[PDB]
Amino acid sequence: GADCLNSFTAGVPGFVLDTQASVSNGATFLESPTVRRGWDCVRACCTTQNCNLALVELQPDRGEDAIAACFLINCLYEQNFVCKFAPREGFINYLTREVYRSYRQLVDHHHHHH
Repeated sequence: GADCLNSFTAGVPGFVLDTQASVSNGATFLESPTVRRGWDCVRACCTTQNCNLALVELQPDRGEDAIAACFLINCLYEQNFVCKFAPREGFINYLTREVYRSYRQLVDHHHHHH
C-alpha cells in the first residue's frame, strides 16, 4: 500500500544534531526508539506527529546495514529552525521534506576561507 519513508532525506555525513544545545534553544526530544536499522528509526518519525529530525548511532555489528540507537527531535520553536549541530564520528540524521530544504542551506556554504 502507501508508504511514508519516501517523505524523508538523510543529511550529509560529518555534521549531526547535538540534541542538548537545540533543546535548550527550543527543540523537543519526543521519541527515543531502541531499533537496530536506519529505516526502522525513520518509520518512527513518520508516526510521531511532531518529529522533524531522526538521529542515529552507527556501527553496532553490521556497520551501516544496522544502527545502535535512535533519537527523534522536533528541532523547531515558534515555527523557527532552532536545530543545533556539531562535527562527529559515529552518527547521522534523517530530515523531513519540510526541514531538509533548511538543512542544506547550512552545509552547502562555509563561513571560513580556510
